[PDB]
Amino acid sequence: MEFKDFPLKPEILEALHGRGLTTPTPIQAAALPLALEGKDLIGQARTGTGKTLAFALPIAERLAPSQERGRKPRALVLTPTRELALQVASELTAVAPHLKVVAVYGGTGYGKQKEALLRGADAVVATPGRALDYLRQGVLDLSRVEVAVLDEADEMLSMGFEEEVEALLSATPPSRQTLLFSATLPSWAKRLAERYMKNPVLINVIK
Amino acid sequence: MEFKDFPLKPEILEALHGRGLTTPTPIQAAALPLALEGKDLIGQARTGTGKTLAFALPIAERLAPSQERGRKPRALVLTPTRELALQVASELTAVAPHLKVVAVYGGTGYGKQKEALLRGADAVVATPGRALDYLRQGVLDLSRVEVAVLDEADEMLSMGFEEEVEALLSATPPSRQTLLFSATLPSWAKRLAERYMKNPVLINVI
Ligand SMILES: Nc1ncnc2c1ncn2[C@@H]1O[C@H](COP(=O)(O)O)[C@@H](O)[C@H]1O
Ligand SMILES: Nc1ncnc2c1ncn2[C@@H]1O[C@H](COP(=O)(O)O)[C@@H](O)[C@H]1O
Ligand SMILES: [Ca+2]
Ligand SMILES: [Ca+2]
Ligand SMILES: [Ca+2]
Ligand SMILES: [Ca+2]
Ligand SMILES: [Ca+2]
Repeated sequence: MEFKDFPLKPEILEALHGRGLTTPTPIQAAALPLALEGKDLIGQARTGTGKTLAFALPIAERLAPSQERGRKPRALVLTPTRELALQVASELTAVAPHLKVVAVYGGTGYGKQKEALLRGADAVVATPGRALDYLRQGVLDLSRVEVAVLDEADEMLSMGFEEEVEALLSATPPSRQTLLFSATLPSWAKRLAERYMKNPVLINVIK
Repeated sequence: MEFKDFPLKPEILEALHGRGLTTPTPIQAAALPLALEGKDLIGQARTGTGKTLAFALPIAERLAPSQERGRKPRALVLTPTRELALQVASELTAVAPHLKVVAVYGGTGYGKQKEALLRGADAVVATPGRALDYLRQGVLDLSRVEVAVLDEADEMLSMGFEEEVEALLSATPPSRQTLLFSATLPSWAKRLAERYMKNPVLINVI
């Protein structure tokens, strides 16, 4: 099946086509039918298998646009590094053109990021230390999050962000949809499924 | 998503609708895009999940009819018991009435089944012991199999069919699509996935 065969808004498909993307990768073709229906899932696949779109397209499809100034984000994506936060934000901006995506990460001051969050955001893509910093400061508001994504959960474990991640997830509404992506599925990932997800289906691309 | 969103022929859709079926179950929803494109999958699931239509629909869609006398089967489904073979064959006929489906199982005479295989078959749903007997005899020729399904692999393991199942898969062409259903993915199932499947996607709903 091609992207056009999936229940995706015309504007999203147009963006996909423009970016040279027509046919889902295996993780995408298996995950989208469930993720687009609002279901929780765990995606286990080598990096470069197309994991980002498997959660970006659900975020894009689920969220309607909003022009309301200072609005709080309706999606949160956590990633272990600044490099990945920038990459994921780029991709999500590109397939959710109707959404404002704000990236937050270390290696710079607070001022520009706070200014962005104050203006309003529909999705935030963040490293967990910086996100928790802003949560504590009152500038990142997670009370309206409808979709939470943990991207590379095993790297977030290996960089030591367990408490930050759990703290962030705990500040989101339990009504949310949660997607967890992790190449390996260590003990921590399993704890997260139990404690933060709703009967998620596991999709694992082997080889 | 609805069944009509998937690349299924209108007669198939009409039949599902006739039975009140419009909305795929989780395992069907996740499996069908890949299964209908000929890709290998492992479904971690038991009865109650809708796993049967997850492999029956791709068979029904893939295989055109043929009236060729003596023709060899193009789909093989292995199951642990007579009971399940009868159930699966029934469901395969329900969605693919254009295909000759032959159930092969123990606890009965050879004659009927051997006759049917010699006359020609499009799909065979078999228990592994009797299937291997027919393979040995040349009665069951697997050289044209396009889809191989291992239904309830844990039960096949628990009954002692590991050797028969491996040998039957070893006799099909590696170009085939293989779909494996195993509730617990024991070590044997992992062995099968490595030896007999190609980059399988695992879908666990239980
Ligand atoms: N459906 C697709 N077709 C072709 N390339 C894709 C598709 N989805 C993702 N990619 C690319 O796969 C690469 C790795 O993706 P990821 O696993 O998200 O890092 C990137 O170059 C993506 O643009
Ligand atoms: N999409 C569906 N909607 C409703 N019932 C279904 C669907 N798929 C399978 N079933 C039924 O679910 C029961 C268990 O299926 P199975 O898990 O294949 O043994 C059987 O009665 C099926 O016919
Ligand atoms: Ca950080
Ligand atoms: Ca920490
Ligand atoms: Ca369509
Ligand atoms: Ca037998
Ligand atoms: Ca044996």
